[PDB]
Amino acid sequence: GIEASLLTDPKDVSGRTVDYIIAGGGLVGLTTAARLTENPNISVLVIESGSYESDRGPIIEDLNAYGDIFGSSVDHAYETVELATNNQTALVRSGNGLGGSTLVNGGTWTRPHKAQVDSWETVFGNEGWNWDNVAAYSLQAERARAPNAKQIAAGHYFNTSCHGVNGTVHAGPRDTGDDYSPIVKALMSAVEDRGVPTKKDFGCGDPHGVSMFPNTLHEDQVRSDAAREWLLPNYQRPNLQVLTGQYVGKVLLSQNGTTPRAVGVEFGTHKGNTHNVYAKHEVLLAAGSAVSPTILEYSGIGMKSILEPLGIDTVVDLPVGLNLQDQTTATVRSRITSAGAGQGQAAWFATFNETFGDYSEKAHELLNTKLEQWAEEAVARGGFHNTTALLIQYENYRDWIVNHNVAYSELFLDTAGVASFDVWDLLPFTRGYVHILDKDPYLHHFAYDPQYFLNELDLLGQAAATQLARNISNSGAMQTYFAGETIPGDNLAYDADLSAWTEYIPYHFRPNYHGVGTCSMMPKEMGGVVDNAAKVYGVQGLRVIDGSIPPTQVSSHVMTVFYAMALKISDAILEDYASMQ
Ligand SMILES: Cc1cc2nc3c(=O)[nH]c(=O)nc-3n(C[C@H](O)[C@H](O)[C@H](O)COP(=O)(O)OP(=O)(O)OC[C@H]3O[C@@H](n4cnc5c(N)ncnc54)[C@H](O)[C@@H]3O)c2cc1C
Ligand SMILES: *[C@@H]1O[C@H](CO)[C@@H](O[C@@H]2O[C@H](CO)[C@@H](O[C@@H]3O[C@H](CO[C@H]4O[C@H](CO)[C@@H](O)[C@H](O)[C@@H]4O)[C@@H](O)[C@H](O)[C@@H]3O)[C@H](O)[C@H]2NC(C)=O)[C@H](O)[C@H]1NC(C)=O
Ligand SMILES: *[C@@H]1O[C@H](CO)[C@@H](O)[C@H](O)[C@H]1NC(C)=O
Ligand SMILES: *[C@@H]1O[C@H](CO)[C@@H](O)[C@H](O)[C@H]1NC(C)=O
Ligand SMILES: *[C@@H]1O[C@H](CO)[C@@H](O)[C@H](O)[C@H]1NC(C)=O
Repeated sequence: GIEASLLTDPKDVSGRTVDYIIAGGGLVGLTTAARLTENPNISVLVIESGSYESDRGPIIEDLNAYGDIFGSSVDHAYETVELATNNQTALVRSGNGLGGSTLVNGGTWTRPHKAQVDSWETVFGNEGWNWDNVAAYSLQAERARAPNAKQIAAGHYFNTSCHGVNGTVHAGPRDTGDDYSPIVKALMSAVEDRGVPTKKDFGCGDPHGVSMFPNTLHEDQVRSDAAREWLLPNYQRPNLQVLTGQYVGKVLLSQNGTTPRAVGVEFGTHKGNTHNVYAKHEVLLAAGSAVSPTILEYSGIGMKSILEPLGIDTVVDLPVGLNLQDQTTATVRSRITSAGAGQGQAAWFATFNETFGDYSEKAHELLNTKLEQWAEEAVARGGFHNTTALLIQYENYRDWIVNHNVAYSELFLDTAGVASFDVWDLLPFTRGYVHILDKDPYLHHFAYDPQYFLNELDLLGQAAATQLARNISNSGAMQTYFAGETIPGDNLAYDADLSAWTEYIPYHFRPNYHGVGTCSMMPKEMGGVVDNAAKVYGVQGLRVIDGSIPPTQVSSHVMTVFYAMALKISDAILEDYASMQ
């Protein structure tokens, strides 16, 4: 089976040459490996820290066991710095194994607002990265199933024109085999009372209001992790090799002629027991947004003000590890009546005004007047290096909000015996960083600082969104089932105002684990690390292709984006292969 095919001994590859080395066998890594190896003459080696997990059992395969895997060997559990918002360390869940974070995630399959992806071309100068182009790739990756009568009656709506049916990633309604909870329709009715839409297909381009959604699972409900979807069908390809249990530590650079060329990687599990393997064509970094930037830094590709004090020679000076964009999540949970019983998830994608309610005018005043101050402050905190280019990102967000009314927050509802919202401000203005703190890759000593709540509007937005989830949990049809709040519950007066919520929130949140931007795809002069083909600036035969690369957040779950971008980048790669045969 697949297990017997996987390599575990470094000696099997040490000193050898393949066409492409992919660091990280996660979402993008395996999708790309599969696409590239469709040409039998193209050799690919995937190097993954973890191992195969897809047949472990429900802790991986059942999405309703979400979270049980946290803390295990399948969770990197990356620790943040001591955060300035609350003087505590936070844990960033991140999948360790073939499939990466697809092994541990919530399976939610939704797309951004069209204006967000369009702006990657029109504001960030990434030619051809507009909604229509990327959506073509997303449709191609997708193998969606329409809902049945029961799933529709629960609240599903599926636009046949917005889903591919013949692709690779299996997606369809979550259905545990219970009856569906009326709470999902109750939430729809409550927001409909306030003029908010419902049942909009969150895969069509306008994610707004309260809807259900597909999940990344097979019809039989097995998790469609990236390994199950892209590796398991294809592992018998002799041109596709996968080494497990090893970390890529750095990219090997040959400094001929005017520019450095990536010629391979070093890999291992501890200093002093490493090996090299070489790439004839390219090295491709896909170790995740927390990790691929550090791999560049260990290699001498990063900021001189970071690398030099650590004793690393800066071979290419780039703002690697800046522009880190993760969201904050908080919880509102209530007990329900017995009549609320049943399965179901849904989410409110809430606009800026829906989020802020009566604070709207004031929040808009901040958005209109403080952008330059905020960018200056974020730059002074080391979240970004160029104030002008950050101000552009911020004017972009304010264009999204004011001229396109994009979803600003997400109130994610779970049912199955409670009414529980996990709530996050989708569009943080804060910018953080990740940087190495030692030169030994295998020590894994790094400062990952998302700078949660260090921008005032992010704290105000989060507070308003979480307050709104309490509000909506006991409004309209929701009052049919509401049987008392259990979180915050006694920890925060039920009549708390917005200031009281801003005081509570820094002590009651978690990372959302949606971190992007650490090797941003945008022009070099805007602070970018890669071009519109994901090539690292000033290095030949080196790409960063994973969640490090999106220059902005999106009002979406990211899988749809990341499978699309993997395939799009894979075409660019294959075009270069065909050009230099
Ligand atoms: C808890 C959680 C819940 C989520 N929920 C959802 C959801 O409901 N919907 C949705 O769309 N998205 C969700 N996501 C996001 C999505 O899962 C990730 O954004 C996506 O998997 C990232 O793709 P990637 O290829 O960038 O990195 P990953 O998929 O993280 O892959 C990176 C891979 O590299 C490996 N690795 C790390 N360091 C090294 C190294 N030095 N050498 C070799 N290999 C290395 C890792 O072990 C991992 O396998 C969630 C994420 C998390 C953590
Ligand atoms: C996380 O922990 C931090 C400490 O590790 C907290 O920071 C400290 O917070 C206290 C208040 O709780 C501040 O103390 C005040 O200091 C000012 C004057 O500050 C100025 O003078 C000193 C003297 O050299 C200088 O260090 C400062 O930078 C200022 O220039 C007094 O006027 C106050 O009455 C009070 O004493 C600390 O200054 C501050 N920083 C430290 C100790 O380095 C921080 O608030 C904690 N964060 C959270 C969310 O809890
Ligand atoms: C279905 O998708 C098509 C094509 O994008 C779009 O034209 C139409 O408005 C959608 N209808 C609904 C109700 O989503
Ligand atoms: C949002 O609220 C402001 C008032 O605070 C109003 O000027 C604006 O038109 C509203 N925007 C939308 C998209 O409804
Ligand atoms: C800073 O950003 C602006 C906007 O992108 C750009 O015009 C300028 O070239 C950048 N500064 C540097 C030093 O490149």
